[PDB]
Amino acid sequence: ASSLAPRQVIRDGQFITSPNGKYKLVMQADGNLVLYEDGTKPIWNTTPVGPGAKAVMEFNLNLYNKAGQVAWSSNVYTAYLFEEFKDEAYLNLQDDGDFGIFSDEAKWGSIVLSRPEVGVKNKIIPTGTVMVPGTEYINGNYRLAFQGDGNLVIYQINPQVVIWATYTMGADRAVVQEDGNFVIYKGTTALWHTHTATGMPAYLKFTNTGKLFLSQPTLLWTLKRGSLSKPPKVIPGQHGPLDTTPIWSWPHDY
Ligand SMILES: OC[C@H]1O[C@@H](O)[C@@H](O)[C@@H](O)[C@@H]1O
Ligand SMILES: OC[C@H]1O[C@@H](O)[C@@H](O)[C@@H](O)[C@@H]1O
Ligand SMILES: OC[C@H]1O[C@@H](O)[C@@H](O)[C@@H](O)[C@@H]1O
Ligand SMILES: OC[C@H]1O[C@@H](O)[C@@H](O)[C@@H](O)[C@@H]1O
Ligand SMILES: OC[C@H]1O[C@@H](O)[C@@H](O)[C@@H](O)[C@@H]1O
Repeated sequence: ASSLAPRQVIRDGQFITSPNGKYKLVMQADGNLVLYEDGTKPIWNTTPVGPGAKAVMEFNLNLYNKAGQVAWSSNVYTAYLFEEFKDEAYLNLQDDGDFGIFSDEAKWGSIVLSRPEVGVKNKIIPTGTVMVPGTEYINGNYRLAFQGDGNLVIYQINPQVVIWATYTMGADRAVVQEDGNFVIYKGTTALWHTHTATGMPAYLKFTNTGKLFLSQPTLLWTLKRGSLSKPPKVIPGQHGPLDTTPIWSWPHDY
C-alpha cells in the first residue's frame, strides 16, 4: 500500500510505503508520525503525542492524540471544507519521499446525480487502461463489460438487466487516456467519448450501484510543496490489485 483511502485510519505501527520501497510513512505506537528512508533514517516527523494516537485521512491528514484532539494536520488550504470532501480525498506517498493529498471532482458520469450516493464503493480503473473485447469488471451486483460487438455495457448481474450502454457497435478498444478523456475507438476513429480532454489524466470509477464516473487528479497539497492553488500535472504511478486509490507521481521542480 502506497496510499491512504478516504477515512482510512492508521495507528500503532501501521504504515504505507512508496512504490519503489525506499520511503515508509508510519504512525508509531508512541504517537509519532514518521517518514523513514531505507527503513533506518527518519527524515521527517510530527514528533510524538503519546500512546493511543492515530492518524486519519479525512480531507486533511490529521493526527489525533488519545484525548481526541488534533495534534498535527496537513492543514490544506481550501476555502470551503465540505464534509462530503472527507469521503473523497486520498493520499499518495511517492518514490522521492514526498507525499500528497488529492481531492478529485467528477468530470463525467453515466448518469447525472441529485446528490452523492452514501457508502458507495468504487472500483478504480486507472489511467492507460485499454479495454478490449471480453474485458469486464464486477463490483457487487453490477458488471461493466467491453463486448465483442464493441458495446460498452453496465449490467445488473442478478437479475440480468441492462443499466447503461454506449451503443458503440464495431469498436475495438476503449481507452482511459492521459489527456483526461475516455474514448472508444474503431481503429483511429472515435465512436464515442466523454468530452473530458483537459491535459490531466483520467481514471474511471465503476460503482457497486451500477454507475460509471470519470475523474481527474487534483493535487491539493504535499509535504514538500505545501498547499497548491493550481493543480500540477501528475503522472500515473503503478496501479495493481493491492491499491484502493489512484496512484500518482508529481515532478521535483516546475
Ligand atoms: O456528464 C453527463 C452526461 O453528458 C452527456 O453529454 C453524455 O455524454 C452522457 O454520456 C453523460 O451521462
Ligand atoms: O481488474 C480486473 C479484475 O479486477 C477485479 O477486482 C474485479 O473487478 C474483476 O471483475 C476484474 O476483472
Ligand atoms: O441494450 C444493450 C444491449 O445492446 C445490444 O446491442 C448488445 O450490445 C447487447 O449485448 C447489449 O446487452
Ligand atoms: O459522438 C460523441 C458521443 O459523446 C457522448 O458522450 C454522447 O454525447 C454521445 O451521445 C455521442 O455519441
Ligand atoms: O474527440 C475524440 C478525441 O478527442 C481528442 O481531443 C483526444 O482526446 C483524442 O484522443 C480523442 O480521440
